[PDB]
Amino acid sequence: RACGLIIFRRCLIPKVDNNAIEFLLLQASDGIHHWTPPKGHVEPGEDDLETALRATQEEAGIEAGQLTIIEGFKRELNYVARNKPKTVIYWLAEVKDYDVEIRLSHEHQAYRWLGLEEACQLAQFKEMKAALQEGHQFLCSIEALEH
Repeated sequence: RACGLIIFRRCLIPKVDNNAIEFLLLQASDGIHHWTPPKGHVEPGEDDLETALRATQEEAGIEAGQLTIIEGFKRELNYVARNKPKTVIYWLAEVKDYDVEIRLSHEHQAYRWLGLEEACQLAQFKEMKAALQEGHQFLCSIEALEH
């Protein structure tokens, strides 16, 4: 069981920014080099949201002071990969600074910041695509309520 954060940043130059929201995906070092948001396995007695925060620091180098958890969104993914069951729980979090330094561990070899459509295409896997679409939809609905 793993927990992570769908990490996004806002792109606020309307004359040129194609996507007002970009999502962070990390490419795995091993296997077929999947692309996912930051995530990591739970620890005995650790709260699932604290696992997501810790795994984000470990996999992406993003520290808690650099993030803001967006309340109201959570998405649990259950799927089979390589004949093995996987559960991942994601919350949603915004980086404070567009230019936040991404530092990978040995587990990942690259990262991209992408608009929703391209994030979906790179993520490829249907439940991850759904989770990102749903995250984006949630962010738009909040912005409308605040607007």
